[PDB]
Amino acid sequence: MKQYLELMQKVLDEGTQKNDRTGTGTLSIFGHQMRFNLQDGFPLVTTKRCHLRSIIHELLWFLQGDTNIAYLHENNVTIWDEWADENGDLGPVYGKQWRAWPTPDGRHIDQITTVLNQLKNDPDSRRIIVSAWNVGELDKMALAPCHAFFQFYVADGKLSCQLYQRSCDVFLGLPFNIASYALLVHMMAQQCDLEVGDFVWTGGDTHLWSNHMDQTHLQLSREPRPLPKLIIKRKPESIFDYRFEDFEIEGYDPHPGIKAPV
Amino acid sequence: MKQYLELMQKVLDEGTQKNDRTGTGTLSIFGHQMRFNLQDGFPLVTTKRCHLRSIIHELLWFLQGDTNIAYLHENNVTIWDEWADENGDLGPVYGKQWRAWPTPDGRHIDQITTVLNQLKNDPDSRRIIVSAWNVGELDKMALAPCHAFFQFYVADGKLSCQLYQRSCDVFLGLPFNIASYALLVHMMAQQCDLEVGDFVWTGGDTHLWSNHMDQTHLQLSREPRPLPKLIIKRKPESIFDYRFEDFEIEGYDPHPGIKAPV
Repeated sequence: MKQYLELMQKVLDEGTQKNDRTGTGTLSIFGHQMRFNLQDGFPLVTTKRCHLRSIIHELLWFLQGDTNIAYLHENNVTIWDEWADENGDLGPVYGKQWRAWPTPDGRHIDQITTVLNQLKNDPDSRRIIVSAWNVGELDKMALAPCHAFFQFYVADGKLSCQLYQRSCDVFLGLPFNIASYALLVHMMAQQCDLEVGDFVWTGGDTHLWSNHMDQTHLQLSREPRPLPKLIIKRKPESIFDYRFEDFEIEGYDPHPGIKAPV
Repeated sequence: MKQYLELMQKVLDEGTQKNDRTGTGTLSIFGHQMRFNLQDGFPLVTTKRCHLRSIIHELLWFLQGDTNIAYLHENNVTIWDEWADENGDLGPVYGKQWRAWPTPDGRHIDQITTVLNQLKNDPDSRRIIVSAWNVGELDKMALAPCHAFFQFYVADGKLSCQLYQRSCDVFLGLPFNIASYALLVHMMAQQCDLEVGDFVWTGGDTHLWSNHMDQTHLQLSREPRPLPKLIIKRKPESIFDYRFEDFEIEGYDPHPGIKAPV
């Protein structure tokens, strides 16, 4: 997408060379923002072929409050494999915080149900927020959340959402994160009888791995294609009742995929 | 400042009517970002006279971990008076979360000393983060945190910071919030022997109250002046040992102050 390629170019243009614990190195910039009008089309990168299959499963998994990878395995989704422990556990990552954030006094907050109630009953609220950044449980997580928290907004019947992504792998991670949150907005909008508005992406430490430069220059040589259309085939009774098969994308016409190394 | 006035004009151009708790109405947009290179000058609005006085005390107060307004009263700062209960308490807002985030198992995390330790000993960390958004204690707070989450970043010996602000009163609140976090960056930079980098302001629901229109237009009719320079006149031996009198603004020649109703 134009905005996505613009960020890619920006990391090239003004990134600082850094090291990582792994000793691979990054070009990094700090702070960026992009806006995707979801009525323009579903924001799935076209300058390399991306696949929605794992994205959809991961989101459904988040929404169930699951942090064991068993479900992902049921559907051959291997994106979390290197981070899971022997039992398939990741600790209290995303889904657990979204659905059962533990209070200091032994209660649990379902932020997803909270936000639905807010979007329906108090759509003007300036505090419709989900946070995975549970400071008191970070040391229990396989990895501290990268997509750390997000805020919803309603105006003129349209639902928007802004994500703060504290750390972003531009090449591999971001196309996945963008489509994930766009899908969530569509589902939230459908459950609240709202139109889809904007997905706003905000980045903190935003980088390209030094081993993705070859791929990045290829992808930057390509002109974005028009975006596809997302179809949701059914209206489930709740945000927790979507199924993989409920989603179809139509008109997706990307440039060939670009494989990275690891 | 140029970016600040651009934002005012953006809200006039693109803002939609969005009611509120009080029924005054706002013109609102969702998602905005500004970058202030702190090397260029201290980002204190010059198109109306602003004053650091309440800003400094509030920030020293946050850094102390205090959520009772007694300190602010002792220093003739009234900005929190409408929100505090009879005992002067605001509940576990900013200061408590910054200095003593309660974990579910009885510990407290000092996010400020954590960030200090990271900036000094692990400056390339991609999670140098402070969160006020403690989902589990929102029900105890006088108000949900507005400046909810901030992240630091270090490149080439320079300290940057990005704030996420879920809700922003552009005319009254925003100049205050920008200078607040810019001050914090300068303090952290001094304590970590780093140069100041960028302050990145990111907004969620970013609005002008409808009864701020005449004020906004007055201000927009004025040409911004060169940025002032922050003079810190003493280097404390910890981030917690600043004093109100340590800070001076130099070369600040604003347009007249503009009074606006709450």
